[PDB]
Amino acid sequence: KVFGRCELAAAMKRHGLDNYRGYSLGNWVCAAKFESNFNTQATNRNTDGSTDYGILQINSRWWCNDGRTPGSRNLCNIPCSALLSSDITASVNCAKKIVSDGNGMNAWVAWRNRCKGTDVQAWIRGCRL
Ligand SMILES: [Pt+2]
Ligand SMILES: [Pt+2]
Repeated sequence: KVFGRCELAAAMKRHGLDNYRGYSLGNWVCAAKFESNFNTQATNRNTDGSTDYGILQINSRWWCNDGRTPGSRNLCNIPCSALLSSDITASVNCAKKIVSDGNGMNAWVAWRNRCKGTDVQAWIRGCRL
């Protein structure tokens, strides 16, 4: 599923990402935009052999098992294909663990390089929330 901007802000808010560990909703929507273009089906291969899955591009190196990432962890204890559903629950619930692990949103390379330090509130402008 490809979400609209405000549609995803609302889903993220419902699942408790609004200011989760101090990251305003605009951060999360910005991260989604530049990670997946709001596409729950997005998958991308990393140079190390791991793959990033779903709307927040969660990596099989650490967070999920995709059957083909040797010597990796599965810290959200899920198959990586769970992160590709049209329901974002699994991605959100795993993102909560990732962002709580000491590195905050810096775990998302697109967030660091394209959202961090920017006027992220623009990402939720005009949405009924
Ligand atoms: Pt939902
Ligand atoms: Pt939830």
